[PDB]
Amino acid sequence: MRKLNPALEFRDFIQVLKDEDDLIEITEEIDPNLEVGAIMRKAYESHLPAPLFKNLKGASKDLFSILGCPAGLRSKEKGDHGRIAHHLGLDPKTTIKEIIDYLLECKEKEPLPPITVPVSSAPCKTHILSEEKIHLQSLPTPYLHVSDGGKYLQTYGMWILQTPDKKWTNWSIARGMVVDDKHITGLVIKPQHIRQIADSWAAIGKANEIPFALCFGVPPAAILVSSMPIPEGVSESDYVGAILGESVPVVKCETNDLMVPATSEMVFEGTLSLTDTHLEGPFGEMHGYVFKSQGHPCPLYTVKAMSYRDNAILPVSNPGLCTDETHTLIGSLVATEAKELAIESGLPILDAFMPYEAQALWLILKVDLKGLQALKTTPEEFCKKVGDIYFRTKVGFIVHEIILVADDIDIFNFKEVIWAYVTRHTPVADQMAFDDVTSFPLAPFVSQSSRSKTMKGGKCVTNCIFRQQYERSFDYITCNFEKGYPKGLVDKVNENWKRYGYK
Amino acid sequence: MRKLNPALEFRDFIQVLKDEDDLIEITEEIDPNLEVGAIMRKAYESHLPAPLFKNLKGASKDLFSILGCPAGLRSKEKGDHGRIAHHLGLDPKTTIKEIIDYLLECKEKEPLPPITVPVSSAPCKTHILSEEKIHLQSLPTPYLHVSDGGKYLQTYGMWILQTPDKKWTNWSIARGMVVDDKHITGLVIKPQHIRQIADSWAAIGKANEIPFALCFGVPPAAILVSSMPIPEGVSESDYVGAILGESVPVVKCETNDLMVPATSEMVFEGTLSLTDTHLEGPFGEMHGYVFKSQGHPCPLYTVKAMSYRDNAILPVSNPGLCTDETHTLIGSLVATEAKELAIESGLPILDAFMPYEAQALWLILKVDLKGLQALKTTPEEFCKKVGDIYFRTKVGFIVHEIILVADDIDIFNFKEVIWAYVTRHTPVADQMAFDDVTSFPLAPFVSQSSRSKTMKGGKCVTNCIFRQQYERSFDYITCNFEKGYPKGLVDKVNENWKRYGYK
Ligand SMILES: Cc1cc2c3c(c1C)C(C)(C)CC=[N+]3c1c([nH]c(=O)[nH]c1=O)N2C[C@H](O)[C@H](O)[C@H](O)COP(=O)(O)O
Ligand SMILES: Cc1cc2c3c(c1C)C(C)(C)CC=[N+]3c1c([nH]c(=O)[nH]c1=O)N2C[C@H](O)[C@H](O)[C@H](O)COP(=O)(O)O
Ligand SMILES: [K+]
Ligand SMILES: [K+]
Ligand SMILES: [Mn+2]
Ligand SMILES: [Mn+2]
Ligand code: NA
Repeated sequence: MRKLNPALEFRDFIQVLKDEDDLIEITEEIDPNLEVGAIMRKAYESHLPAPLFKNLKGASKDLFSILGCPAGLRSKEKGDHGRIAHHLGLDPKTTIKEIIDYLLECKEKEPLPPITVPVSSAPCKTHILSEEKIHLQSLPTPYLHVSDGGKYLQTYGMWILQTPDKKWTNWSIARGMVVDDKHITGLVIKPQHIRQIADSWAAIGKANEIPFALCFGVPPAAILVSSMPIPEGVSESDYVGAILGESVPVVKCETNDLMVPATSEMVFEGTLSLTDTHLEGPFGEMHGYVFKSQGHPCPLYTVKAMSYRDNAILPVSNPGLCTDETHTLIGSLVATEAKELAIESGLPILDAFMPYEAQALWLILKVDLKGLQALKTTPEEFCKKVGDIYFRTKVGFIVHEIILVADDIDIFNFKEVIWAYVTRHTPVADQMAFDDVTSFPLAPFVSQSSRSKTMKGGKCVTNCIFRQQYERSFDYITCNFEKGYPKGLVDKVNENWKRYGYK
Repeated sequence: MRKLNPALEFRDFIQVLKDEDDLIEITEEIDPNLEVGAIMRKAYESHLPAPLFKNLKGASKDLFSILGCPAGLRSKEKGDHGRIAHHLGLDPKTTIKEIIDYLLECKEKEPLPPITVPVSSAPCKTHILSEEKIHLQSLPTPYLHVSDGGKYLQTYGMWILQTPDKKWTNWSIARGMVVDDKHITGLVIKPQHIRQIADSWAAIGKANEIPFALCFGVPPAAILVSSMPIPEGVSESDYVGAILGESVPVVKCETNDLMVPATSEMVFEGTLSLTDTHLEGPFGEMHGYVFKSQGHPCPLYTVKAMSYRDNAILPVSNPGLCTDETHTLIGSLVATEAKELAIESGLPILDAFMPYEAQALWLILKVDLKGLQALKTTPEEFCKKVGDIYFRTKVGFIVHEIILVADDIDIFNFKEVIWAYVTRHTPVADQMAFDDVTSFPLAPFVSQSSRSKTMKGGKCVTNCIFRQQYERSFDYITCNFEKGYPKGLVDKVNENWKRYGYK
């Protein structure tokens, strides 16, 4: 077999999953109406191999197969974050701390802007359709959850928009559903960059004609950074090229001057209008609910051209209860930038993480106790400082509870996080509300309350640092096997386990 | 061999665990100093078979073996709460919901007070020691955690105290450690009945000579109800009799008038003094810590006699992180009595449970939404009503957060509980503090703060019921595989999973 580069090539990613027995190619006929979404949910929820649906009801031979669960978790024996590690070309047993640390290190690597390659060398240009051949209702788009407001074609593709001055090209994921044979509608919301750039076009009188492209099965490294809140004005493509160690190969669109990854599976191109809008949603989302008939108008994308590979594959994420891409990518990549913001702001933080079990609503910060002790501060002052740093920034938007814990907690292990949460904070008394800050509108306790109208508040910083830990060493014993007993005893016990009679 | 009655006979319980491959007889030499405790924590934390240590360093042929983890959890195939079910003589696969409901059904049965049996055939009277033969320091008492203040002999035996008027005889578990060759010390705290009854002796001038017995390896149903907060004035023995369907067989102590279970493994008898105290603790406890050198003066029990079976077994609980007897018994028996209290107080609660992952600090109340809606109430009023019922009485003593959820949550499954907790309450805004109620002194966020000195407040009711659920039907889709899709699709996917290629 060829040397695989799963960060760079979506098809190498799929092959490396097959080589690790972490991909099931499903060749019986599967219906895109619900059945694909249900198979995906069963696979996410038991951390099972990713389904590749090779035979969808209503598909043509090229349009399309579906790869579900591209950044779902899997069994610990093969690297439970191996699919995420493969998006970055890392070893599959890389830990989540190492994945986050690698993305931070890559911010100081030289950015490598995309390289234009010839069309004859771009698989995405194998088949090219002009406007009259666009028939979006022909595609076997999945209907992913009961009560969704449409069929969501765009759950794990990349939108490409560029500012009118051409200085900033943004790549990002935002959901999109098929409206009719020529149009898609989807979320284009503050504070996201896709709406900052669409607003720039509106500012020069072009709100109804914003060029875009939509790319599926892009280089896995590019879809991952599409989900990451890197700074405004920074083009994702150049940080993707630093992660890959090589410029992303790109080719020009048929109908506009945007550049798309040459190895994309499918590319749609057209114009977005902020003034022609359409009912969108609802859509089963990252906090685990579909709230019925709770759709709202969103901008319309008019598809004017398409190109695709032979035997094209649509990757799909089907959000809901933990754990799927809206936890493993959205939450971990907020945590990556929250670590970067701690570093920029000089907070004494070792690591940050958004536990999957808290549906990407909790951000845990592991605090360096000696650095905290150097501040000679109190919990009330520190909680305020921390909430003021995060809750009025775009990185903090999705977060509703920031939990502060000492450096003896492995924040990437929810068993330690829930222990430290329940045992180390006094309910209410150790929580600081932040009432003026922008609420995240998708949190269900916001959207199903009168807060949905004010859109402020409902966030807190919770102190799970004991008062003594703000001042000095505080040595207690953690009553479990691995931490509670001396290493020589732990090892003796583990060595004799079988001899005792354990089977 | 014999028909086995594990609720009535401690040795039948051990037998029924051996029959279910849930008990490992360790014949090699094990040191009661740490080694026992570490083996036990390994077993609890992976839900492994209980260890029976038949050869402790320092033991005599009779005093003693140790049975660890008598109500730990085990594999789901065997019934994961089967050890708890065998305490009550139920089928091993009975769920914890069914266990709780069975205990509530037993409240309606005829109580059956204990019956005296002949000494001549009571195994607990096989060996009898007079005062001068009592040498507690010669027993192979375990030293269970690093930095415990002593060796804890009493972690899973029953203290027996009776009121001076003889109307009420209480059976309960409270920790106790060896002080010297004749004395034990341990927790005797308000509001527990051991302290209530001791206080009644002090009120008549007998604070320093309160008779007691301490019994190990009692009928398993008796040790379970000893950990249950049944009402004051009710003698546990009479409810144990209702659960067993027969009176508990008892014999009188050598040195006082209390009655002990005839099939006890070991019995210690003597006098308790409230006003002669000794340093007791620290002890690794139910919330997962040993706080070093944080011992405190507790009463002293003087042992004056002791009786025991041939080849006696000491059952031992070694608390810490989830999950051990301090979560499976203390929490679930609080929940049992909390469900009883909701029935008596007219609250619309279907079930109550204290999740093990929350270290028996959280009580979840599953609220029947038709019943709530018939109250025509608001969250603020209902949370006040609920907190006032529970946190102002003994059954709420250990509980620091009561979480209200609707009847779509399976409160016995922490994956559903954590999802409802994070997505359905607004942090701080949907939490009602109770500042004036008694705090649980063992909660670490109480003990390691200045609340240790006031022992008030730090409790909360958290409302995780959506505002529309107080009013009317609110139908939303839960985005997981079993709840999110029509039953017929769930079943088809499960039927086809192997054929798809899932291995
Ligand atoms: C991984 C992922 C990220 C989604 C996402 C999904 C996935 C699978 C869906 C499609 C399955 C559910 C919907 N998502 C949306 C979303 N951001 C947003 O504005 N609208 C969304 O509809 N996000 C997050 C978004 O991609 C990030 O917030 C990026 O930081 C946005 O890029 P930007 O910083 O350049 O604006
Ligand atoms: C199962 C169990 C229950 C313990 C317990 C333990 C276990 C294994 C230990 C020994 C391992 C840790 C310590 N425990 C204590 C305890 N209650 C108490 O007052 N002091 C304690 O030291 N409890 C709980 C106590 O038994 C219950 O609250 C009973 O309701 C008290 O009975 P009562 O209602 O008759 O007062
Ligand atoms: K992005
Ligand atoms: K009791
Ligand atoms: Mn961006
Ligand atoms: Mn009692
Ligand atoms: Na083809």
